[PDB]
Amino acid sequence: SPPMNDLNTFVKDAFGRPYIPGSSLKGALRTAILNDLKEDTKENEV
RNA sequence: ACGAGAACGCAGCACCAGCUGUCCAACCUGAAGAAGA
Repeated sequence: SPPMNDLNTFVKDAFGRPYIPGSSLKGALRTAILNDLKEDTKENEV
């Protein structure tokens, strides 16, 4: 009951195929492996 | 009316022949197009 004012399209490559882009799964895995601390983020060799 | 007069230290001759400004080296490292209530 709020109309279709805006539509956020899924990310696609040049040919129009949908695909999960880079760094998406990387962040989804960082949000798990980074369970210890918020400090070691960039220099973290993990 | 001078130990003097006359007399080019001159002629020909390529500073030239051979020789890679070359060898080794990732423009690389980390990053959720995402979240109120």
